[PDB]
Amino acid sequence: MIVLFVDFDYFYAQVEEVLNPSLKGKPVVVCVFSGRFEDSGAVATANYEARKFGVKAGIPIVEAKKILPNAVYLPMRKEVYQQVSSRIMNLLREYSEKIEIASIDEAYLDISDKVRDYREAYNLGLEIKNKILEKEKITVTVGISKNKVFAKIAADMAKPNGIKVIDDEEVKRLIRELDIADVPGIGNITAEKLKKLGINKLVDTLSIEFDKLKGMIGEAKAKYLISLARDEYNEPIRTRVRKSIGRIVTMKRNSRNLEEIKPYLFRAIEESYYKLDKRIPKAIHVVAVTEDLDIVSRGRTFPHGISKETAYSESVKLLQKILEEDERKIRRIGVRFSKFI
DNA sequence: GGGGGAAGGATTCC
DNA sequence: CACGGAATCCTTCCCCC
Ligand SMILES: Nc1nc2c(ncn2[C@H]2C[C@H](O)[C@@H](COP(=O)(O)OP(=O)(O)OP(=O)(O)O)O2)c(=O)[nH]1
Ligand SMILES: [Ca+2]
Ligand SMILES: [Ca+2]
Ligand SMILES: [Ca+2]
Repeated sequence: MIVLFVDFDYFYAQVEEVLNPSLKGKPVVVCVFSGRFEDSGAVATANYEARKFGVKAGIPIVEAKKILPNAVYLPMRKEVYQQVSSRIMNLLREYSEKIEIASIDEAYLDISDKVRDYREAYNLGLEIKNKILEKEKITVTVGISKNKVFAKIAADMAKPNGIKVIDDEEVKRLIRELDIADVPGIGNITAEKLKKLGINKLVDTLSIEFDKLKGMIGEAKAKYLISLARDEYNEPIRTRVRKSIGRIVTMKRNSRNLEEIKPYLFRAIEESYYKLDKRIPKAIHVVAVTEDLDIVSRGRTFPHGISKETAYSESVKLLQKILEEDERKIRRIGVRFSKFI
């Protein structure tokens, strides 16, 4: 089995660049302005010119300007990036039917029944990078190996604008020398939990007693890490289907006042319903980011679809249920619709 | 003992 | 200061064969 993984470079910023080539070369930071104050917000992402100086995704815009006061700060435009992604995903289908669209900017292609080895795969990769650059003008990174996880790491290592082949031999080197925290799915919190067990490489998970591992990071993670370490991990390329759609917005100021929170919640419901596109959800969740940046939610599943009118009415009750069970002030509020009909 | 679902929380960035 | 979207997993609670 041969898996090919494509991941677009600094995608959002790169898109802003394609839509305005004069940006090429300058540091570009795509931002999400909350509207709390002049420059309040966070960095969506930034091109490498800016990333080399510490401006990455997540930090406050304000902190970005303290580092690169003269970089180009553009507001984030999801819709556009969304349509640019789609177009690219379509070129990929022109290489395989078995394709899993993992996110807005990466996909796994099953090319096992279309190539005979890795040198011929390395070739199909260069082919794809070129077809994407020529058509949409976007540079991507390609990762190639036996399963999805290893293909992603290959990419992770070749970024940016690269292509790497992690073959069966190297898979052996990696399971030994690979830093466990560099494995897709191991975040800082799962990364630290594994330290307390003295696990620094995939191989270490083999020598610890399952029930202990299983009781430190949960059954799923554990079996996942083990199969990888044992070289017997091999999940298939699945055609993913959206199971959720929603929107969360930030308010001008924290509050626990129902009437001054509703407007944000209703707008979230409107943009939400517009994106459903013919789809009818049976479950709705009201999500709230409290003041100490802690997330809370309250949902309801219906035996039928939810009309926009029932959405408005029901979300208000769930918000009320939130302000009643939680004493904290609310910073961000939104809605999420699921269990589509 | 345990299927199956729903709900609220936790974690990754896949 | 610290935005935003969505998948997957964990745990407790329920209902009940
Ligand atoms: N709003 C927001 N968007 C994010 C965040 N992180 C990632 N994104 C979006 C914008 C990125 O362009 C897009 C693709 O994410 P990637 O992890 O692949 O990062 P990117 O492609 O930007 O750089 P990369 O070449 O992969 O190192 O995901 C975030 O924290 N907030
Ligand atoms: Ca990317
Ligand atoms: Ca990506
Ligand atoms: Ca990591």
